Amino acid sequence: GSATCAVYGDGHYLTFDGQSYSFNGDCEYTLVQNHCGGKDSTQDSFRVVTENVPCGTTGTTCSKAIKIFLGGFELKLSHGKVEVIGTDESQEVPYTIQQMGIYLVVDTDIGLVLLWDKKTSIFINLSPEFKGRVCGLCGNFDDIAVNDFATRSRSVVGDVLEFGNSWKLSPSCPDALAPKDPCTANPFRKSWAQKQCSILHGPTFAACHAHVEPARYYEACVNDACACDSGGDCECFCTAVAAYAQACHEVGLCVSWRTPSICPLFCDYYNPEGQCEWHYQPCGVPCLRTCRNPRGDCLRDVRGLEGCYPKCPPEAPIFDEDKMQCVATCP
Amino acid sequence: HHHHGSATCAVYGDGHYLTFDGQSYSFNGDCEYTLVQNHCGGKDSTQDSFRVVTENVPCGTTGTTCSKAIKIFLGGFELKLSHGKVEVIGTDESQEVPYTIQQMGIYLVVDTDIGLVLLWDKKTSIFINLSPEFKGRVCGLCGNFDDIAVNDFATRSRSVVGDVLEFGNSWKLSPSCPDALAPKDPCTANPFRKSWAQKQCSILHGPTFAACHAHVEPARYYEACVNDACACDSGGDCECFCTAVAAYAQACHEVGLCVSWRTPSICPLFCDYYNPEGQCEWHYQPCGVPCLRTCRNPRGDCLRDVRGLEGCYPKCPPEAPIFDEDKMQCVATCP
Amino acid sequence: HHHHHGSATCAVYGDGHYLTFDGQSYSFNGDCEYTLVQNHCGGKDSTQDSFRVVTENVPCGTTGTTCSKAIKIFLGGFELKLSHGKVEVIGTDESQEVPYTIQQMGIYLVVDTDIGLVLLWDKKTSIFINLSPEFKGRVCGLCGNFDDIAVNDFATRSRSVVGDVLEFGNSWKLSPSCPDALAPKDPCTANPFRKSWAQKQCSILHGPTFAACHAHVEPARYYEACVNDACACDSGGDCECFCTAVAAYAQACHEVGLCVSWRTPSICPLFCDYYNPEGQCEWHYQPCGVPCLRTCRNPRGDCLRDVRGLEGCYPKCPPEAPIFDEDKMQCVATCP
Amino acid sequence: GSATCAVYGDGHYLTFDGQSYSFNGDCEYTLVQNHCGGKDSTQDSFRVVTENVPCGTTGTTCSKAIKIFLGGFELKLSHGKVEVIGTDESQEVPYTIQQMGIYLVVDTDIGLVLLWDKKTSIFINLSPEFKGRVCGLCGNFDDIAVNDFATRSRSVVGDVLEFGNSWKLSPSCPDALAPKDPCTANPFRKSWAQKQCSILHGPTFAACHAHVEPARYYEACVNDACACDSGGDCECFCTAVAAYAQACHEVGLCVSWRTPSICPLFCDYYNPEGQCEWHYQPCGVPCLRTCRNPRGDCLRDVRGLEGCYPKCPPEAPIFDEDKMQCVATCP
Ligand SMILES: [Ca+2]
Ligand SMILES: [Ca+2]
Ligand SMILES: [Ca+2]
Ligand SMILES: [Ca+2]
Repeated sequence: GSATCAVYGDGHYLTFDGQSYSFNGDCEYTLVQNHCGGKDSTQDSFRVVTENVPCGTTGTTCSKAIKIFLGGFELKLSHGKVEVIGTDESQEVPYTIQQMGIYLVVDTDIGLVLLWDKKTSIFINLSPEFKGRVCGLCGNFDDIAVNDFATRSRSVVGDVLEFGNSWKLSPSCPDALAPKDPCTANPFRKSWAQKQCSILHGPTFAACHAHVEPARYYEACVNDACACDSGGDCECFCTAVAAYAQACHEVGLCVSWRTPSICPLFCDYYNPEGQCEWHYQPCGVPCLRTCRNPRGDCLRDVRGLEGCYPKCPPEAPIFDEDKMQCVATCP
Repeated sequence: HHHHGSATCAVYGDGHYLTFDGQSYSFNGDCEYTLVQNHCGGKDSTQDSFRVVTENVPCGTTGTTCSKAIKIFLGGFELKLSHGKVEVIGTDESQEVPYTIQQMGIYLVVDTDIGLVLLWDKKTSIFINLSPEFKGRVCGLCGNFDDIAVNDFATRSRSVVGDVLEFGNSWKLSPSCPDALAPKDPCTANPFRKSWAQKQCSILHGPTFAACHAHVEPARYYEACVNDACACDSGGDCECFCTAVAAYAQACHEVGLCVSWRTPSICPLFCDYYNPEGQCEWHYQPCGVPCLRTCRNPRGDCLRDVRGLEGCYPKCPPEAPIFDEDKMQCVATCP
Repeated sequence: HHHHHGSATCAVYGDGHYLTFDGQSYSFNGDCEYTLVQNHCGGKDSTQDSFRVVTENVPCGTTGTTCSKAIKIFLGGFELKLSHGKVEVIGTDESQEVPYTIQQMGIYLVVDTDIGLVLLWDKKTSIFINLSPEFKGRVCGLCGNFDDIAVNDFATRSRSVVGDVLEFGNSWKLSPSCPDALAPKDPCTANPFRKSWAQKQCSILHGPTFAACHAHVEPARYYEACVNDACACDSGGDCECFCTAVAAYAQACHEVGLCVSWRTPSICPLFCDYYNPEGQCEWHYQPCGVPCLRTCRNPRGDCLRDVRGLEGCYPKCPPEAPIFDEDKMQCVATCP
Repeated sequence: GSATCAVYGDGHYLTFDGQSYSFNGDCEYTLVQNHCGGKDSTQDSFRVVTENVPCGTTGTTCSKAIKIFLGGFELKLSHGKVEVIGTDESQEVPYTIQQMGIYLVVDTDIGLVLLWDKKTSIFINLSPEFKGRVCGLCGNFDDIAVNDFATRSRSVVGDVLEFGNSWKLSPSCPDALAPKDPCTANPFRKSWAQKQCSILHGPTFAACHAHVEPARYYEACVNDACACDSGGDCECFCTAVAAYAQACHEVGLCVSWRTPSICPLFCDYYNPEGQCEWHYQPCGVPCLRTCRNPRGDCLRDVRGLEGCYPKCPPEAPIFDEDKMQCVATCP
């Protein structure tokens, strides 16, 4: 059905076709190109652009900002803040911004939806219609995995570094280079990294191990924890584990991996004084009664979510999107 | 506000000590060091042994150690605190238990019957709250408890020594263990972490602790936060920062002022995890619940002695209000 | 706000008995005003805020003795006058926060000041003064100079020691126009017929119930005080005279730490059940005096208990609603 | 209906037929004698005599101990206790002693009821069966007020002193003399006496002022307060006020006046710790089931028994006449 491309952590990319690799560079790159070859007709113009900056001793880079071109609308994402720098006289809002759980989801009627975590991880979900007519970091969107290493031109080069360098926004940004092992660079952190990422091999994800392999995710976790010594290693570990959790939720499984000791949430903070209406749902609550989407409306899309959700009481059951409360009716 | 007649020794982070009389200093050394002793030798004025010892261990590549295991020997009993669990190594023939273990909030409250109550968070920090009864009878790393700060460096030799390192090594336990040295500058050792350290520790200068800024200074605590963040380069810097800020938070709450600082962005708490399915009995309390009806406290009795028991507590409904001291639930009654 | 645990006690009760902070005791009387406690000691200003207390003493019988009728407090421009169990506020500027916190406690109208001084009033010629140690060696007046020595008292307003109690009182009197005082005849000699009744009433001091305090506080001086105050007081209400005389010794015993339950339905009774809500029994006599309560002014967790020994009727809140609603006379579960 | 005499304070009297006066003298006086002529009259003889010992330096006598004789049964009463001396194993003990309220009450099957407050005050209740048959200081019960002051040998004189001296018992006791003014003797106490006894004119007795005049009771209060100079004027003041309250409650009016300011009680003292079963009942408790008092015995004994009362909780509702507790059932 709908495809999925994942970008997270220290240059970890998952193509639409399932291919994975690593690539880091202090430059802007296009995760997906709509008008591959400038086919402006019979299609809606859109783009997804990521901004990377080095975030460690080894020089590896991580995503910091997300800029999306969308039919004459340009949106800027940075530290959980959505910004608009592009609009059109049509006055219609093609995109909808929602805060479902920890994720900040933007959906457009054209069939595209981005599951952008507020910190550093971005997920792309595309309708099957755009199969075979998009290209870029996320792949060419067909059933064949090998051909996805195609440059900005139609030429196919097997070098991961060459493929990454080809899709740079401007020649001004420097060419990327193959990174050394952060674990080798900082062997002292290796033991702590292994102990932290051992949860991926723990009993918590044993159920998901059947449908999704943890090996690549395990080495990604340990490498990221070895790196990002400049601060917030807990953030790196949390992002890696959250990426694995979202991958598990892709197939439909649901695991409550979060504990008060590791990567905990603060659902009680959003809770109103005295009144309790918030809980953490590992699977996510689909089709909750909001102002825009009351119980009359519903959508089984964006499968796979987690975080704090408002347990609306039966009285005043419709959630207030802009007031963060449960109300009987909405404006 | 201004207070007199109570004291509490504070040890947290990497060698950050706060004596009973208010002295603050840094220290290091992979050894065991006595914390407090009342007998001050063979002289026992109808008291108990009352000896608290702490074992250190280097954490990080900068040669800076942090507290990992804490043993409290009292009346022959030996209780070891490590890996977040209370362990008892020796039980005396006196069937009367001289200590009570309660998980009040995040802290692992250890309260004794002789007016001594401990405060362990299972993570490289400890607060030794002491009754004013033992005033002037305290020999150890937490000062003389004579309400004088300068003489707290009398060392085990009982001669005042200017060097904090000499003081600590005099109070050291194992002769075979190596002597301490001057700690290296952490931020100088790891320059790249300085910006992140400042960004994290800026919370102390932020508006959240505006009320505490008037009463308790944040400068030393901010310096400790920056130092620990710079030094914690062997993983788990988030825990270092959380403990550093929590020390100042508890110090502010000790004077009586209530301050809420935890946010989902910084040092979050996940007490909804303990919440039974569809109950929401637990909630967040900055000052903590002063007292509640537990299995071990079925009466509405309230000690109300220690201050600022941070964490999340269960707001039991009026039906079945007495809490379960063992099964973590709001039950109708206890055995 | 926060007050230190250390304290010193000065007491005055009945027909003009006094108890200095140092421990010195002396009998005195006079129809004048007297600065019991002086902060600046004659205009010598310091960093600490200036405060001063004074009492109005009127004749209280036909033997010439005087008992403290009205208590006047001066601190930071604020003037508090106490009379007939009420509190008169005269000096008050709203540009500054009120420094005192009046709060009824047992049979005492506890008025607390943020400086470090708390005052206890019995509404019947009885005053208890508690002072923070930070004022040691700085205060002066009838309550003493607050040092370890006791015989070095009788420090006149002229910063001189005269030794004679009468001359000390005359020099530390306030009103210049008011006449000189003098030790009068023995009231028991004046009214010998009441001597037997006085002995019968005050025998409780030598009674078995005070044997525990006998080893800590010598009742002999208190016995003489009780006998003398039972004598005179001929203008009516001798029961109040005897009750406050006994209560002085009881409070002195409570200051040591010992607890005595001396009140019986026959001698100095208290009508605790009067304050009890209809069909409910929460008020109960507490000889010790409960150190702290759960109120709106004092929240559930707050238990500031610097002062001890406040005997009186006290509401024992039910466990379901342990928080007491002061000024509402009920126990609840929350405060606004 | 049933007659009622009363004696209280310094020789203040109120006959059954409403005559009110004052008297004094340190001598035994026959309050009530069942035989006017002293003959058998085909009826057992009951005789009640008190001793008005001097009370106060001013020279006014007041009752201290009260002696009661009937059929060889003597119950010396003093110091708040019953001291039975005279008794007869024949027939059956014709008296039961109870302590309802503050009052100590002894009742006889013949219809004569005595109320004692243990402090210089006595109240008599007599059935109408004895009307026109009794003689004593309390006056002959014949519904006539003028025919009172009946001296011995059935003679009437206008001198209260001579009437009392005729009814005197001790041959050698001194003759009574006209009382002086205690307030004139002690003008200093007069201000306090007036201020304290002004409670009678206060609003708390407004509901009873119309039914019974307070002027005589106020005069008695002020005179006794002036007279009381040996220590304990509170006692005589409380006795006067309680006498007026009992006179009011005899009519049926229900008045509550006890407050910690004036004449306080100590009901809590009887209450055991954690057992607040005792309470103050100014109006009296008509129905009780204390031990000998049968369970569910909601009948009437006397009206106006003001005092602390042990309100029994519903469980174990039988109060203990000797233990001061609520038991299930006394033997
Ligand atoms: Ca492909
Ligand atoms: Ca010291
Ligand atoms: Ca002195
Ligand atoms: Ca008649």
